[PDB]
Amino acid sequence: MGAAELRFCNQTIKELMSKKHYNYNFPFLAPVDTVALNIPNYNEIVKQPMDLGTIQSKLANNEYENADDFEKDVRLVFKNCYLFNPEGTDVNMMGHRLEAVFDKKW
Ligand SMILES: Cc1ccc(Nc2c(-c3ccc(O)cc3)nc3c(C)cccn23)cc1
Repeated sequence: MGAAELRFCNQTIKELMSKKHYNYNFPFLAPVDTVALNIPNYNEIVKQPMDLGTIQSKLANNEYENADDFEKDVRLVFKNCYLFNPEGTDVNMMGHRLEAVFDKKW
């Protein structure tokens, strides 16, 4: 990825993970802990799990060849959120509001 595009992806993922947005990013900072959350059906429902911490790692390890691949993974976090968490639930609302932060920056 180009240098300026890489810098912008890094700024974007750090913005999404920052404590400034803790109230709506905390469920998405690390892979879903299906044992701690008692959700064995998460792996049966969500076939391509993704989280912000994994995206940050993939970025640092040169696994996004352009910004579009980076965006696809960010969108996947929210797609999985809306699939597993029904509309109206607390985590679903957090996904909507964090994706709005991404839309504004991106
Ligand atoms: C029985 C049940 C129902 C809903 C949830 N949602 C949920 C998720 C979650 C995040 C992303 C995702 O793609 C799927 C689930 N993260 C949490 C956390 C950190 C605390 C409490 C609930 N949480 C957990 C258990």
